[PDB]
Parts: sequence; C-alpha cells; structure tokens
Amino acid sequence: SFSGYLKLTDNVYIKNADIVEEAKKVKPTVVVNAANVYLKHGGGVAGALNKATNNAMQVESDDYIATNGPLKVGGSCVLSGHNLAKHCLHVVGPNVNKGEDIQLLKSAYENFNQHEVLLAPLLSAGIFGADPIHSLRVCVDTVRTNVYLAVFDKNLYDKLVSSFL
Ligand SMILES: O=C(O)[C@@H]1CCC[C@@H]1c1ccc2ocnc2c1
Repeated sequence: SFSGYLKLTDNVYIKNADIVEEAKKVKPTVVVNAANVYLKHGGGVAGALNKATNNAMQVESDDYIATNGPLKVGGSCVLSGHNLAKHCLHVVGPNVNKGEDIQLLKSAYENFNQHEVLLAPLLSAGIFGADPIHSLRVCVDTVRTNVYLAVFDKNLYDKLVSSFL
C-alpha cells in the first residue's frame, strides 16, 4: 500500500515523489494522468506515464480518440493502467498557458469522486500554468474519495506543505 505520505485532511495525502516511480511501486487501482483533450501525452506527467508504458498508453489513447473524439476540458475517461496501475483515469484540467477557464479545475477534480482511491498529480499545475497552491486547495475542497498526491518537484512540495491551511 501507500507509504510515506503526509496527511493533509481526512481523505487527502501528499508525498514528494515521482508519480511514475510511485505507480511502479504501489500498482494502484487508479493512477490519474494530467491529460489534454486529445490524449496527446507529450510532456509533464502525461509524457512521463506514457514513456513508462513503452508508448502503449499513447496507442490505446489514439484508438480512443478515433472512436470518441476529444474529451472536454474538465472531463475524463478511464483507460488501461498498463504496467503502472489497473486503470488510468485521464483527467483534463484547464491549461492556463492555452487560455482556458480556471473555474473548470473544480469540474476536473470532481472526476476523482468516481473512484474510491487514486494516485494523482496536482491538476493544472506544472506546464498547465495554474498556481499549484490553488490546485491543492481545490483538490481538498472537491475530492471526497481517498487521494494520494505525488508532487515531483521537491521545492514545490515544501512550499505546498508550508503554506497549507
Ligand atoms: O508535481 C509536480 O512537480 C508537478 C505539479 C503538476 C504535476 C507535475 C508533475 C507531477 C508528477 C510527475 O512525475 C513526473 N513528472 C511529474 C510532474
């Protein structure tokens, strides 16, 4: 099971960890991907998770988009977790660097409530351009299921813990 996490609330936990290495160790039921609407897993968490699957995540994702079309910003889909997890929940938070509505971040986190326990990154943070302190706040005030947050950047992790209300 999950180990070394700091408890933030009744149901939100956090750790300074690479989510790929955490997923390989834990093999959780659900790993969350910080996806875009096209499921094009180029960089950030998505590029790292896809590379760890030897591109099998991207091949599966291209078939999903060919059948269903793009996701909505704020939406999600459940696909295989490949060698990392049973399932991957691909969730699209708004990308501030592409000019998307930050109010859609709450809708993005609501997708987590469909799963009893998840390993996840902070949505819309990193290369998606939103303030990670805000993302953590929306996570705590939205998700009611058990979420284990993996924060890869050590300096960000320390800032998120020290500023957490
Ligand atoms: O936690 C971070 O440092 C940022 C915040 C938004 C997500 C990003 C991240 C998370 C896990 C990652 O695992 C490999 N690369 C990763 C990047």
